[PDB]
Amino acid sequence: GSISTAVIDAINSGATLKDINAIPDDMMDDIYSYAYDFYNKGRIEEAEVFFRFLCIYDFYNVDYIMGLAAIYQIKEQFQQAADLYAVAFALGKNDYTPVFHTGQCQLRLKAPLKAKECFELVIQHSNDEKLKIKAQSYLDAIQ
Amino acid sequence: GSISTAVIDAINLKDINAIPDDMMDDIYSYAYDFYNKGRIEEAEVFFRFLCIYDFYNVDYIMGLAAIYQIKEQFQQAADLYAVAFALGKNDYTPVFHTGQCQLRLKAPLKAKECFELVIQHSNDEKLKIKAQSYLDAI
Ligand SMILES: NC1=NCc2ccccc21
Ligand SMILES: NC1=NCc2ccccc21
Ligand SMILES: [Cl-]
Ligand SMILES: [Cl-]
Ligand SMILES: [Cl-]
Ligand SMILES: [Cl-]
Ligand SMILES: [Cl-]
Ligand SMILES: [Mg+2]
Repeated sequence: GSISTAVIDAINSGATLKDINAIPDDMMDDIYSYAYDFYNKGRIEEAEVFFRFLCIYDFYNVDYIMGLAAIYQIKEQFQQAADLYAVAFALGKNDYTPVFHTGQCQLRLKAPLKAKECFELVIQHSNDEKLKIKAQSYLDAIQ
Repeated sequence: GSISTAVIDAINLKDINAIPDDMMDDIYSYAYDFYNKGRIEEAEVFFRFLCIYDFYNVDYIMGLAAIYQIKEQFQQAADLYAVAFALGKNDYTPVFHTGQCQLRLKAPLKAKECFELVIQHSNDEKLKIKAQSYLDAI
């Protein structure tokens, strides 16, 4: 999957497509715009193909990763989604939505202590009061 | 033999339990021995092998990222530290080392983001002291 493909790329350490500037920036921006248009039209499969393409070319891109993670969560590939949300967080995503959505994923993965850690982190650090209410709703049901 | 012939049929590695747990532990220990002896190229072979066998093992991945960092392959190290962070979810040591990498890449705003993530979320006091020292210098 996405994570294993990234690890194998990193192991092999070769010269990469982006290292070659294989695709210009304004074309990558365009492909991202198309990926999101598929996504907004419900064309989850076209969106996934485009986001997977983007993440092969530039995996360490917050916006690409967040888009693919959302599609994995929709497709109930909850572990891949959780992992990619955490990648986005390490890369600098500047809010707690990756953590909130990872909590949802961990619940579906029957990992309630991980989920609790995610929602508590939202409540303790987010400045989105509505997101914190949603996080508390989830915490209240983990018993 | 029977075991290899079955593993290869299925392949076409860890899901199959191809290598016993205690032998994997031994290889990890030997990799760390090479590393501690300064034999970085030997350590790198062993950590690459470990990571191919179990690409979701945070400590195996951290070992390879440390070698990329030692070898001044700073972007490759930073990239792998992000995966390492993601697999363990709540250990900010890879993020700390990513901050070091970003400084060497002359990306101080990225470094500051890394060290701030450590300060705000880690419960590792010794790590946070190091992170704050860097923050004091940037
Ligand atoms: N449990 C988690 N701590 C930090 C984080 C970031 C993204 C997803 C999960 C977590
Ligand atoms: N697939 C995986 N994502 C996170 C993780 C940790 C340990 C083993 C497997 C996984
Ligand atoms: Cl937030
Ligand atoms: Cl075993
Ligand atoms: Cl060597
Ligand atoms: Cl590099
Ligand atoms: Cl996890
Ligand atoms: Mg074990």
